[PDB]
Amino acid sequence: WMPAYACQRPTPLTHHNTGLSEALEILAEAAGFEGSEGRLLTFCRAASVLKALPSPVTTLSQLQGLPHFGEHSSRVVQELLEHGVCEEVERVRRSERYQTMKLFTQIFGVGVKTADRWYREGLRTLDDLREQPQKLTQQQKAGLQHHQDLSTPVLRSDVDALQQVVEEAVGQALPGATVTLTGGFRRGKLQGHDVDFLITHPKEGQEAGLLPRVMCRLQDQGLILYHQHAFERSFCIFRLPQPGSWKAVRVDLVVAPVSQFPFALLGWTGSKLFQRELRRFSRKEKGLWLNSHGLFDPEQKTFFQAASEEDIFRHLGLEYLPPEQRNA
DNA sequence: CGGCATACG
DNA sequence: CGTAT
DNA sequence: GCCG
Ligand SMILES: [Mg+2]
Ligand code: NA
Ligand code: NA
Repeated sequence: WMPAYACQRPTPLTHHNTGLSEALEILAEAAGFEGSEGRLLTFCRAASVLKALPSPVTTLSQLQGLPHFGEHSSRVVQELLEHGVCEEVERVRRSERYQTMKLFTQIFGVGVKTADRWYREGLRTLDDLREQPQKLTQQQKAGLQHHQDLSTPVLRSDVDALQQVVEEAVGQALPGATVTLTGGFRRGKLQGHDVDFLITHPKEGQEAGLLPRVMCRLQDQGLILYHQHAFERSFCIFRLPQPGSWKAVRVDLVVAPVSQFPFALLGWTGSKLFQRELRRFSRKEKGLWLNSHGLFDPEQKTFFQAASEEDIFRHLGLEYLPPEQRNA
């Protein structure tokens, strides 16, 4: 009744088990902070199963036969159903380790490994990091400077304004080039913490060298507060107008040749768990190797040509899911 | 028990 | 090491 | 942590 892979089932953005899924996702996050990628995956998958259910779980027996619910995830749900709270989840929430690792890893430029090292050095607050700035990368300095703005959600109205300024720069850099909104906003989210755009051109090869030309033009317009600088992905901080002022916003720009555009669109539309599950399914169930550039048959040694996302789902034997149902 | 997605900067 | 879905 |  419930398939084992997230790419085999629709997952809407809003659902009927929000509290249960949130709790499991705390444990997934905490597992990641400790480097337990396997446990993170299981808790992520179990949470996603609940998002895909058609009604609320009210009794423990409703978990029977659901994939990725074993002793541990079932106990979490059982405690939430019985008491409205799971002691393990609450212990994680208030732990100094969890709170500090969450604070540090949310900094642009800081991953689990860096945050863990700082935690082991005794560091706990953003101001702790500010007081020792020689130990920071330029990327981390920017993440810390802009951390407050970057913690504030971006609205869809903001996204539309950003897309227009990106299109202007892209049109000068390469007439005919197109800009597509991807990521969480393409899946229907009304807010987000970053904006994702995918850029291509209908004439194969014309997109070569495009991203530097786009970045130089955005920078000349005074819109780039931070970027790394040939390349095809740019992780930027943009200056976004606001009433009488402005705010910093994370924007990612990606270029792909049109032959690869369906694969890049699929990959950059997510969710992250949906894409991991889709690539796992492709390799393990179909023997095909999927990434954001293409889909490879290692037996024939050939790449599948796709003209659409629909093509890719068909080539994997999966029912098509629109972006709004990929919220795994 | 092995496996857990797969890239680019 | 960081970044992304 | 869970699946096959
Ligand atoms: Mg995003
Ligand atoms: Na980070
Ligand atoms: Na992004």
